[PDB]
Amino acid sequence: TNHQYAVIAYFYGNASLQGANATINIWEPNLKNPNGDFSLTQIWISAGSGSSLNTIEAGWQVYPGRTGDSQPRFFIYWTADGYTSTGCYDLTCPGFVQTNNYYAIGMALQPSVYGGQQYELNESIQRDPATGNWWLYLWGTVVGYWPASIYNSITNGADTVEWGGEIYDSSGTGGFHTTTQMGSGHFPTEGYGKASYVRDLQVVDTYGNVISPTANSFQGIAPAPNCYNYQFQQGSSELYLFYGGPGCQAIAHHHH
Ligand SMILES: *[C@@H]1O[C@H](CO)[C@@H](O[C@@H]2O[C@H](CO)[C@@H](O[C@@H]3O[C@H](CO)[C@@H](O)[C@H](O)[C@@H]3O)[C@H](O)[C@H]2NC(C)=O)[C@H](O)[C@H]1NC(C)=O
Ligand SMILES: *[C@@H]1O[C@H](CO[C@@H]2O[C@@H](C)[C@@H](O)[C@@H](O)[C@@H]2O)[C@@H](O)[C@H](O)[C@H]1NC(C)=O
Ligand SMILES: [Cl-]
Ligand SMILES: [Cl-]
Repeated sequence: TNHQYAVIAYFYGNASLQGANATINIWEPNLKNPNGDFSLTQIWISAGSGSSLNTIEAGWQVYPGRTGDSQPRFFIYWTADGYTSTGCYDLTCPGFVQTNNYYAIGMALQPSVYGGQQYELNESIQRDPATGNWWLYLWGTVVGYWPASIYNSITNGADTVEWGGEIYDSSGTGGFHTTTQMGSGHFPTEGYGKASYVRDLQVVDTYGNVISPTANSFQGIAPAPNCYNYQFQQGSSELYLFYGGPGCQAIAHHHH
């Protein structure tokens, strides 16, 4: 694959989670190859596996080939068969039902300032137990829902939630030698105001309580750690996932 990640994953014993939150620091990462590159930060809420993988996805993405510019834009995605034949971005296919247009799916977002003003995308996803519909709220305002009727394995709840950053490297370096940025383009050790974060790492358990997992409850993923990485910063108030990085320069020079 030509995707790279700095992602954490929360796995539950069964598909009974009832929702999750994500409050995602907004940035405008730079793409080295805008013809096909993209960079994003999102939540993935899933059940099943293989061709029965169902996902619920919301975040921000810089993807010029899809959106027509390099601004961070709010996006959604879903699939009901592990990305084989079903699912699509935003409202480009029948799927998500938007009930409130106060916020536009695809809207450009305000990017944070290095060492300055920070902006957050707060999204809350909540399963309605009477229907199986999954409702989306942004900054506390309803947008709409993913209907249970498009799904097969996530209608009763989810078994996995993932948060963090992703880049797609269209130049074929495997995401290992591209200066396409993830998050703010800065490594997590730079911390608040300089490296991007996800907070409100919360799930809704089977008993309906809101639970903020501790850091040891997460499986981390960073397959190109010299290029993009994550670091937990567990404060007293809440757990922070700091994530991203500048990418790696094409500095290799090997010869026999
Ligand atoms: C983090 O996730 C939790 C869990 O989904 C969010 O709390 C939930 O927020 C929704 C809508 O903001 C609450 O819905 C309201 O509930 C009352 C009944 O008490 C109902 O009459 C209202 O019409 C409305 O639908 C819901 O109660 C609440 N759930 C729980 C378990 O607390 C929370 O908003 C998320 N926070 C962030 C920052 O994303
Ligand atoms: C799903 O499983 C629940 C209990 O599962 C275990 O306990 C919770 C607290 C987590 O630690 C989880 O990872 C474990 O597998 C049951 O109480 C619940 O009824 C189950 N739901 C269904 C629909 O069967
Ligand atoms: Cl899978
Ligand atoms: Cl680091």
